[PDB]
Amino acid sequence: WEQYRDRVNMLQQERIRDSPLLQAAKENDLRLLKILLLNQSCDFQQRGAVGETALHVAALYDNLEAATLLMEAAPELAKEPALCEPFVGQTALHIAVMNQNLNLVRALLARGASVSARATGAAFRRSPHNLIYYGEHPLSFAACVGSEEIVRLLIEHGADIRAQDSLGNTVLHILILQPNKTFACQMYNLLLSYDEHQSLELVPNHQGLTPFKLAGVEGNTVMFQHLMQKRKHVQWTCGPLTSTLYDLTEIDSWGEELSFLELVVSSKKREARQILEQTPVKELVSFKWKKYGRPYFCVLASLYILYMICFTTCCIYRPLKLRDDNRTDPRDITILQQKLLQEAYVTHQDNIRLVGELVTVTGAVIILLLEIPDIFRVGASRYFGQTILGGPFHVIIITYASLVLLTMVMRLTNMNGEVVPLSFALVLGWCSVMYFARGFQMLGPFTIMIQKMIFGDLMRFCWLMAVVILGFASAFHITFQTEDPNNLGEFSDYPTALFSTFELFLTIIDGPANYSVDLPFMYCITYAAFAIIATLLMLNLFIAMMGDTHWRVAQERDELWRAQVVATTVMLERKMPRFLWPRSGICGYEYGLGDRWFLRVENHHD
Amino acid sequence: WEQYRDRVNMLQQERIRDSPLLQAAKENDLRLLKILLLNQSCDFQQRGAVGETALHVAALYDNLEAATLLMEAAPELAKEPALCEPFVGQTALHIAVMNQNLNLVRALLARGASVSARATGAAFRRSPHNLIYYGEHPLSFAACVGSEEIVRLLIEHGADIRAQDSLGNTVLHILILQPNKTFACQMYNLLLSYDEHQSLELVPNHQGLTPFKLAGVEGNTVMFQHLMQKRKHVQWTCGPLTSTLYDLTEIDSWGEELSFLELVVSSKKREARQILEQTPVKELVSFKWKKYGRPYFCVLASLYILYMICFTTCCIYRPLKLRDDNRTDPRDITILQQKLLQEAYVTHQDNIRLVGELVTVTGAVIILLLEIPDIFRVGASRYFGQTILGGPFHVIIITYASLVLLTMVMRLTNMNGEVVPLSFALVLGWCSVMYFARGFQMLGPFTIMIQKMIFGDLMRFCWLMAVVILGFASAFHITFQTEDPNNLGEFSDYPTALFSTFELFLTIIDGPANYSVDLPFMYCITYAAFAIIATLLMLNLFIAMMGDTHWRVAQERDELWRAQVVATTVMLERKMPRFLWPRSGICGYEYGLGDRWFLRVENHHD
Repeated sequence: WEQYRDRVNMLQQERIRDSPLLQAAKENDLRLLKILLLNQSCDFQQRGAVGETALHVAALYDNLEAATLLMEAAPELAKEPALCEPFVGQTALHIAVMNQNLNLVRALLARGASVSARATGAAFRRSPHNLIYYGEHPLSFAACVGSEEIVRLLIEHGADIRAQDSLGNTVLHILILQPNKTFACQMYNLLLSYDEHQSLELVPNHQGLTPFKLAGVEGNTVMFQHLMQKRKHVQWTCGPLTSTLYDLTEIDSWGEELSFLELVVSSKKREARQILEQTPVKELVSFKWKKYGRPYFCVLASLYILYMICFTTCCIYRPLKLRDDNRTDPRDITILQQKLLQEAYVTHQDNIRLVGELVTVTGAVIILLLEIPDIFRVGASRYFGQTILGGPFHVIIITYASLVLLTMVMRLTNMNGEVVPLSFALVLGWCSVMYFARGFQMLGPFTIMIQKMIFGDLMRFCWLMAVVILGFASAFHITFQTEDPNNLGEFSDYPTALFSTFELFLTIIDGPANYSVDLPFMYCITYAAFAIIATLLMLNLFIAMMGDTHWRVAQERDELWRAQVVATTVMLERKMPRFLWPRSGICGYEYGLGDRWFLRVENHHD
Repeated sequence: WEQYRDRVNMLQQERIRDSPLLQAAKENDLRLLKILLLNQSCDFQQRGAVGETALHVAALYDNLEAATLLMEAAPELAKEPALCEPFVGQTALHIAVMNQNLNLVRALLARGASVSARATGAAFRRSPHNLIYYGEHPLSFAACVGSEEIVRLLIEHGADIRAQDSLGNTVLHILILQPNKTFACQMYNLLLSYDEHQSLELVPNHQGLTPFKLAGVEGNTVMFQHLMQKRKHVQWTCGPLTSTLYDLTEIDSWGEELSFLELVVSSKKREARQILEQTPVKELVSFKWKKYGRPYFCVLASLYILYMICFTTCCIYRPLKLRDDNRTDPRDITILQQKLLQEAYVTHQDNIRLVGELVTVTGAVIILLLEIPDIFRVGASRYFGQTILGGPFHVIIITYASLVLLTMVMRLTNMNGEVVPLSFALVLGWCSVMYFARGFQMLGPFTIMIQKMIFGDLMRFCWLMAVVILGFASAFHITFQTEDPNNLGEFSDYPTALFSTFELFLTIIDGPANYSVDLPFMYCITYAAFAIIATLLMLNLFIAMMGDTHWRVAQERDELWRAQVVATTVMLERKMPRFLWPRSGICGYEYGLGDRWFLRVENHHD
């Protein structure tokens, strides 16, 4: 791993030391270099640790004067990479580019060094083990570092721009994957000035990504809005206002399957949501939402509520049966029992329950007939993790459907215990209405920070509560096991004492007391310590920790709410049949423009 | 709508393209223009999409050199607006003003273009569909944009300043309705220098608004205090202090009905409250309040409290009657009943109740005899929405009066159920005392932010509570319907279980337990989840959301409290007879000034 990378770099620094020819290279001891060049029997194709030549050493330590004499030593040395593992294709041209010495690059080009040298090393790959990704070809090394004349010399001496590598990246691909510099935009415009016609913009990678969609999914918006200015068009300027229009053929990608906008919203980096505030893209989603999205979304929520109330009233009128067995037992309350199947359907009230049950059991299966093909499309963790896409809301409803399917099988076998799996689905179905709270302005931003705060702090409080409840519960169970439970019904055995301490921790039950009789001695001294450590420190610090997290993450939840309505917007028009979805934008075919779609916008300024 | 405005602007840009004469106009292809002007059979009164001429195109695209030759083409083209819908009166003078080209305006005036061209288009109106309102006449277009020599040329060649339009606005009206510029004040002083005598300041609009009241209701206080400096008068300066006085005839408007101050406080924009902190207006309302308003307001509140306690003690001694019917029913408590009318008045204690009831029923009608004429004066939403004017306080008291009138009709018919409408009026009458809490310093600012916070967050919490209570209440009702309600009186049927879960959500009732008998199994596991999701997450996040809203809106509620005492001040002296309201200010008729009223103020500075 990293340690293996350490050991080889330690190993190289003694191969550079033992050879005096190689040592005088890095030390610029050109007198001894003249002495060894006066010698003939000295080998010149010597190697260090990793396939080395002296030219790599001279390029690393920037002693060009020795590198001059190394050409008349052997001119063939400039046409050779290394041979060992991490630097398997690296030539001295790459080091000369990365050290910015125009004269030495000119001298290497004078010896006819191969411009198209392909260097695919271990360090030359996008990796968290690595720190720097500069592409693969020396054009990429020239463009990333910000030189301008060296790439002119390369284009002068070949250097085909349409050059692919591992992962199928281009020069314009790797220019996007950089920290922000003005030099990146300048070199982008410079290379676009040289290459002209197909176009370079159409080629994807091995992942199938155009550079426009690459810049979209990464989110260098400075490059993005500069790139779109080649496609804008002003209309007319008069007074302080200005009419203009944009092309949206590249933005929509209607005929394709992988749309641009869905690819943007299905990202992993945090900065990808920031690109949505650009002006030609914000107006499209706003015009789409405020015309079609809100009415199409407000309607079916009422249908879902109408489904849930019918499910609830089906769950109410459950067939019961009087208990035939005599109970005859203290600490026992059994008065009813479950009716069998063959007695369950006689009345007209029974006949109502058939169509009550049938609507629920047919609403169960359409949940699985809606998103199970969406499971195999995107990744599994790429379907559950995204809070923007509504992560846990999709996983709770499929469990609701699984439970309501399981109880129908349970009814057919006359299996007892019907109530127990039914109650989980009953409590989760009304929690499932929370998904529809997104499309409301006053309610939407509120219901996501609670989801944040559960996985932020509820476990933190929960582990600490569970470790502190146990010894107190054990102590209260020990200190009453010589007593009558008829007078103190709490703390009778261990498991109900555990629940009693849990209820008393949350200040729900009152403190137990029987003033007619006597109490044990140390109960009074062990209870007050639990009281002052539980009610005064735990919940109050929980409130105090909640208050700061609400205050500091108040800004991100504001922008994050409008960041997820567009996911619902692109989701709804993806699954509904598009005769209810006419095309947004202007069809310019009625004006002789031809097969392109546009959006008009004006802007007052100054 | 907006899309209709899109389609016409798209349509115009092909009519400009198809005509080569019109295309060479916008492209300044003056060689082909010389070719077509050498032609005679080519039409010169050609039209584009919307009543167009080539001069509009030349003025839009600022190619004056073609517009020179267009005059010798046809000089009559400079005297023609368009004919279609949105630009129905627009002439090239307006575009020439809005593009600021003095030579082209001079050339159009050389052809005798009509200065008083009236352009009333669709876009030329105050509308949220529009973005820019620049008045109607070319004087307004000159004044809004900030030119100075062009309006001198217009006044040189006519351009009557007293010019009305749609909505009856003047130049000084539309200068107020602008974003803040020093140029607005400069052009205001410039036009005031030209026009001098009646005066221009006296004319209203069709709404009946002087420009002074317009600037008051809008609140460009930079223009306001600059405008009042023409009416101030310094008295004497000696040392670091300075005596002066102001005229208040325009501010008071005593003889009129629509007063300036009430028109200011009955606004809709948020910035209109800011004008109250100006120095000649703050001293007037402070001198008025601290002398007359507070004593006149503190007195009748005690009378209202004395009314309410008499109403309460009338509600206590209600005529009862022993129940004649034998109850004989478990789960039933009926021991008293209602006395009839003919038995209700025999005693002297009954005789006290007549004059107890009569004061209440005559205090009922004077509420309707106080503000029902104020309903038809201002708008209905303009009477209920303003929290400054006390919105819901007026609507609760009229319901109180309606209920106390309805119960008197109910008593005359011996109708049962008298207590039920009585209790609503009983609980609302003591809530109605909250209106009088405005005039106290330590109490006033506190009682308005609660009104803010109800409609801010109580509904947000209420929807979320109502959606989460239902499934838990249904689950607790299902899990006990095989049991004895004699041992657990909660959760017997559905509707009392719904209320029991509501009380247990607010931690009012303790958790139910009967240690002598056994519990169902899954009750213990379903209760703790509701406990940790209800008592630990809902109310605590409600507190945390309350704490930030109290902190961030703490500043606006401070200034807003003194913003509403002046509404009470102008309200009280509007309805009381003015022999208890002598005139504020100084009557300068005793000093030979003559029929004007003044206020003295001094100012220490430096």
